[PDB]
Amino acid sequence: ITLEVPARDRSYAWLLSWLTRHSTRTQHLSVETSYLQHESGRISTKFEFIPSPGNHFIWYQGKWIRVERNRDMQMVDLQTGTPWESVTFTALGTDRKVFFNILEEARALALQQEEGKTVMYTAVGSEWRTFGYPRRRRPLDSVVLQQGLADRIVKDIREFIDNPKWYIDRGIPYRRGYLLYGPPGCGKSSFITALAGELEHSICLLSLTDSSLSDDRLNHLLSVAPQQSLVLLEDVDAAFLIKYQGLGRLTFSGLLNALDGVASTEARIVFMTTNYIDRLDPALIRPGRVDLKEYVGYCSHWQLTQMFQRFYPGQAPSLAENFAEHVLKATSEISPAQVQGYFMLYKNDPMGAVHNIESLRP
Amino acid sequence: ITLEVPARDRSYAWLLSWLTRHSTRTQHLSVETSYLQHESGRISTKFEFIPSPGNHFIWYQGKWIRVERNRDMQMVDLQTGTPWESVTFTALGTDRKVFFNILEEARALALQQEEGKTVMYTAVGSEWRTFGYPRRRRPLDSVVLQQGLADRIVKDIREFIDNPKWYIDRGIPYRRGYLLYGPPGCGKSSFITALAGELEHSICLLSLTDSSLSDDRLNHLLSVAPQQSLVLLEDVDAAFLIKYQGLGRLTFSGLLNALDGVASTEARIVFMTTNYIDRLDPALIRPGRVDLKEYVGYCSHWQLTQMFQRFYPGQAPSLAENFAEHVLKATSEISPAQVQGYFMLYKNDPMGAVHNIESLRP
Ligand SMILES: Nc1ncnc2c1ncn2[C@@H]1O[C@H](COP(=O)(O)OP(=O)(O)OP(O)(O)=S)[C@@H](O)[C@H]1O
Ligand SMILES: Nc1ncnc2c1ncn2[C@@H]1O[C@H](COP(=O)(O)OP(=O)(O)OP(O)(O)=S)[C@@H](O)[C@H]1O
Ligand SMILES: [Mg+2]
Ligand SMILES: [Mg+2]
Repeated sequence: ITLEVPARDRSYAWLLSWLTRHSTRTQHLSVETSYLQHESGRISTKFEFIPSPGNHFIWYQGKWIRVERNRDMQMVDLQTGTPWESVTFTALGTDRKVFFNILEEARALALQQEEGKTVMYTAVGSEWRTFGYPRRRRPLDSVVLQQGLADRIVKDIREFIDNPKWYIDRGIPYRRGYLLYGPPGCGKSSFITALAGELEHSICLLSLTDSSLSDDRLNHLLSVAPQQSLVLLEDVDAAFLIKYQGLGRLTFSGLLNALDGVASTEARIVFMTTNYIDRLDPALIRPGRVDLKEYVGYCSHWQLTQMFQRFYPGQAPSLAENFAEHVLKATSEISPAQVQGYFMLYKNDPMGAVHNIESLRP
Repeated sequence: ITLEVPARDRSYAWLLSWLTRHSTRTQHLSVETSYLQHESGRISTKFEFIPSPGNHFIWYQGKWIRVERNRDMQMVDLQTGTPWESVTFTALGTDRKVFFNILEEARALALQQEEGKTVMYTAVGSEWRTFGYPRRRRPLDSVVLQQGLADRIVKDIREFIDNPKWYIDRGIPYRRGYLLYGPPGCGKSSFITALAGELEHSICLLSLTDSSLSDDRLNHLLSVAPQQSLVLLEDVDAAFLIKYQGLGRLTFSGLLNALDGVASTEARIVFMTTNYIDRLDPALIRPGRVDLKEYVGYCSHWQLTQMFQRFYPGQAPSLAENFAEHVLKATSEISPAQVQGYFMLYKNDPMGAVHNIESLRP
C-alpha cells in the first residue's frame, strides 16, 4: 500500500506546513512558540500546533490517509544534531499519483505563503534551512546611490536572468558574480536587500569564517542552493591575508575552485561585499568569478538632495538644494548614514534641519 | 536459496538505480528531492522514489524475487557516517546465474544513463562517489588555445589510450601525467573539462589540502579510481612550500610515492594545474610523473581573431582582424577572460564591440 518517508532533507518544511494547514482535526499536537512581525513593528508571540509522535489521520480528497511521526530518537551525529525526525504518509491504495499530487500542493502553498516578503536562508551543516521568519521588503526607491548605479546593476542582472539560451549556444557557464566595495556606511548591504526584494529573489547567507566549513562542504553547499536565490559573502577579505585566518578547515584554492572551477553549478548569482579592495587577491576578483565591480562611496550633491526629498516629502526643491549645498560646504566627506542620523534627530522639522547644519563639522 | 548483500561499496548506486527503474509497483517508497538541469538552464526540483526498509517485491523474468533494505542503524563510524545502509536480494532458487545477470543489467543501465554528459566524482572517505548530477559537455571548439596546443595534447592522450601493448612488451608502467601552467584566466580548467568531454571520459576531483587525507588513504584512493576517468589535482603548489601547509596528515614523500612509486596502479591519467611553476619541487614535475608540461598563456593575434569569430558568427573576417589588431595595440597582455567579459557587455552588437576597444587600456 502507498507509503512515503520524507527522510528529513530539503522537503520536511513544506510537508510540515501542509500538515498544519489542511488538517484542523489533528491530535497529538505540539507547541511551537515564535515571534510574529505584525504591521507597525509591534511584534507578538505566536503559537503553531505541529505534529508529535503517534498516529495522526487526515481526510483529504479521495481516500482516508494515515500520517505519522516516527521519532525513535537515536541521534549520535551532526547530520541533524537533534532527533532524526522522520515522517510517514500512508494509505490503502496502490495508485501513487495522488501522493505526488498532495506533495506538489504542499510545495505550491509553501511558495505562496511568502507573497510580498523576503526569505533568508542559512547554512545548517551542509544544507540550507529557513532562518527566522519572512522579513519586510525594503523598497528600492529608499536606497539612494550615485547617479546611475542602481539602474545599471539592476539592468545587468535582469539581462542575465532573461537570456539563458545565449549562454548555452556558446558553451559559457551560466554563472555571474558581483562585487560591491567602498567605505563604511555607504549602502552595500541595504542595496543588496533592496535588489533581492525587487527581483522576487531570496537570500542565502554564507559565513566563510565558520568552524564547520571544509572545502568539500562548501563545494556541496553552493551546488544545492535554492532556486531563484542570491548567495552572499559578507567581508570576504577578512578570511584570507593566500592563508586562512579563521576557525575552520577552509583553504584559498578550495574557495576559488568552488566559485568557478570544474564542478561548479549553473544558474547561480553570488554577491560579495568588502570595505578594503587592496587586500583581495587578483585571482578572486578577475573576470569569470566577478564580472562587475562597483564603488559605493561617499555622498555627493545629488545624493543629499534626493535623501532630503525622501525624508521630508512635501517641500520645495529650493530647500533641499540649500541643505545639500550647506552640508557639502561644511564637511568634505560625509556618508549617507551620518545624514540619516542627523535627520533622525529632527523628525518632521525641515527648517530645523536646514538651520542646524553646523553640528556636522567634526 | 539465492541471497545477495551489496554491503554498500562501489555498487550500491547501480542497484538502487535499477530498483527504481524496473519495479514501478513498489511500496515502502521514499522521497529524494534534488535539482534537475533542463535544457536552457531553467533548473527545477525533482523527486525520485527510492526504497525504505521493510519488504519489497519485484517480478523480473523467471521467478518472483524479494528485495529488501535492512537498515538497523548502528553507525558509530566514519566508514559511512550515516546508517550502514545494507540491501538484500533473495529468491527461491539455487541457480545463481540469474542474479549475476540482473546485476550486470543494472551496470549496463547505469553506464547508459550518462550518454551525452560528463560525470564528476568526489572523495567520500576513501571511496569515490557521484557528486551532484551529470553536467553538460562543454564543446571543445569553444575553448580557443594557442595555435596547435589542443591538437597536440588530444593526440598524445589518444595515442596513449590506443597503444597499451607497447607499454607492456617493454616493462614500462602504464601511467601518464600532464601539467598545465600559466597566469590566471587563460584556459586551464575549461580545457580540462572540454578534453574530458571529448574522450568520453569522466573526472575525479581530489583536494590535497583536506582534513581526512593521510598518505595511505591517498594511496588507496588513486588505486580504486573509476575506469575511464581522469584524475585532477587543482593547485598542487598550495599544498607544499618539502613541508605541508594544509589541514591533514599528508606528507611530500607520500604524494610522490602515490603518484609514481612501487605500489602505483595501471591505466591512470592524472592532470595537475598550477599558476606558479617555480614553487614546485623538481622531484614532482620530472618525467615519469609528469610527461608533458604546457603553458597556457596570455592572448595573441590568432586567439583574439578566433574568439571574435566564435562570439559573433556571420561576420566578414576583416572585422575580426580589425578587432584583434586594435586590442593587441591597446594593451600589452590581455587574458581571454577579460575579452569574454568585454563581449558579454556588447551582446549581438559587433560594431559596438569594434568601436569601444579603448575601454580596455587600464
Ligand atoms: N544610499 C543610501 N541611502 C539611504 N541610506 C543609506 C545609504 N547608504 C547607506 N545608508 C544607510 O546605511 C545604513 C547601513 O547601510 P550598510 O549598507 O549596512 O552600510 P555598510 O556598508 O554595511 O557598513 P558596514 O561596513 O557594514 S558597518 C542604513 O541605516 C542605511 O539607511
Ligand atoms: N582560450 C579560451 N577560450 C575561451 N574562454 C577562455 C579561454 N581561456 C580562458 N577562458 C575563460 O576563462 C574562464 C575560466 O577559465 P579557467 O580555466 O577557470 O581560468 P583559470 O586558469 O582556472 O583561472 P584561475 O586561476 O582558476 S582564477 C571561462 O569563463 C572561460 O570562458
Ligand atoms: Mg554591511
Ligand atoms: Mg581553474
